[PDB]
Amino acid sequence: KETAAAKFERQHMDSSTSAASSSNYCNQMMKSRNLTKDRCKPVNTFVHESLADVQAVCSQKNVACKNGQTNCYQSYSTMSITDCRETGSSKYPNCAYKTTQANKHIIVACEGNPYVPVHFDASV
Ligand SMILES: Cc1cn([C@H]2C[C@H](OP(=O)(O)O)[C@@H](CO)O2)c(=O)[nH]c1=O
Repeated sequence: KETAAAKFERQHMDSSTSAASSSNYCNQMMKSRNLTKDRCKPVNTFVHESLADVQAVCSQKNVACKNGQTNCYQSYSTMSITDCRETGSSKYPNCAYKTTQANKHIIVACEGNPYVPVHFDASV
């Protein structure tokens, strides 16, 4: 039902805050973006930049994805991100996440017309 571009937006964009300011950020966000509905998604990164700035990464440095594909792009500049990772104690339906805020380059895979992000590969 969901398009790949829409799924990327839902899972990875949070332009409403400039950074995670709370250890509970990931618990709240993972739930509100419906990433804990049927299982606990083990890892997920939110990006705190405008949608335009993230879409613009598809015209920046072309690099290999972890899987060997060559439609990945690394941002020229660092971006505000929050990594959310399940803790060792987490068990569905009570998903529990560690929140780690950082400023780093992002790497996304791009596809389509318009050519936009569809997968979050990594941050560096
Ligand atoms: C390593 C890493 C993976 N992931 C993601 C990308 C994926 O979802 P997606 O491909 O929908 O963007 C996923 C594995 O399926 O874990 C992050 O969101 N942040 C990370 O730092």
